[PDB]
Amino acid sequence: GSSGSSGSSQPVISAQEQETQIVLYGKLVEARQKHANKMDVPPAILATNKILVDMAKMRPTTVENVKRIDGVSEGKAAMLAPLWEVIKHFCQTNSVQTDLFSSTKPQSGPSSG
Repeated sequence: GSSGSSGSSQPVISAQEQETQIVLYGKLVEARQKHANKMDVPPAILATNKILVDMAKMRPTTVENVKRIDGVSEGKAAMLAPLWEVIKHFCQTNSVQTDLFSSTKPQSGPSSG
């Protein structure tokens, strides 16, 4: 047979950001749903809590950062646009910090099409 074990536990999040994540998370969940039916996929199939949670933490505004999220598979993120799309506005209207990733990209001002 085998014997499992338990892992560590992180301390609660400071209301400072915690709150923002709480209010945001709720917004995402709502979107995922209305979007789940559209694609004709179970509210869980579209995006699992694991994904939503991360998105609510990193608060990715660009699909690029979303892809980095855990659980999301390359490309899939795209379809999950309506999700992050809400984060960009939620923070844009509340001047809330976002894209709190480690490996970010500069702004050289691209030009295509």
